Amino acid sequence: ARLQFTYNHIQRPVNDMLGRVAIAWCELCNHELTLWNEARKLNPNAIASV
Amino acid sequence: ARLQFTYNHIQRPVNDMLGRVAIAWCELCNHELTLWNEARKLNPNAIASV
Ligand SMILES: *[C@@H]1O[C@H](CO)[C@@H](O[C@@H]2O[C@H](CO)[C@@H](O)[C@H](O)[C@H]2NC(C)=O)[C@H](O)[C@H]1NC(C)=O
Ligand SMILES: *[C@@H]1O[C@H](CO)[C@@H](O[C@@H]2O[C@H](CO)[C@@H](O)[C@H](O)[C@H]2NC(C)=O)[C@H](O)[C@H]1NC(C)=O
Repeated sequence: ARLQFTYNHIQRPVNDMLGRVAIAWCELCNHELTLWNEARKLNPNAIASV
Repeated sequence: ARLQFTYNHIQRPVNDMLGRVAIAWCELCNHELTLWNEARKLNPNAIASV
């Protein structure tokens, strides 16, 4: 709990590694939400039921 | 083949593990089938061709 962010040489690789993961999830969400929000415009009964 | 489902303490963790995998696949299929079925309603020639 004390030793976590105190080592720049350990944390620098991690910020880049996890930062890329966070960005990947954002790109998937924007892609999926766009398709889902267009489908609900056409058939809200099916999308709501699912 | 004789031992498989005989040890409850081994099988209980497995049912809880694989049950989640099966549920995850069901959720993906319902999501994908719904989008695919709406696209098919709009352009059957493209969806059938692929
Ligand atoms: C990352 O988190 C650490 C805490 O783990 C932050 O470091 C503290 O910063 C304050 C303000 O200068 C100091 O008073 C503390 O002594 C620091 N704590 C330790 C354990 O070093 C740090 O500011 C954060 N980094 C960024 C860029 O936000
Ligand atoms: C899970 O599979 C096992 C078989 O591996 C089932 O256990 C058998 O149950 C019948 C009915 O009580 C017994 O006659 C057998 O002797 C049992 N076999 C063994 C090797 O123990 C079990 O019934 C299945 N689980 C469920 C929910 O029914």
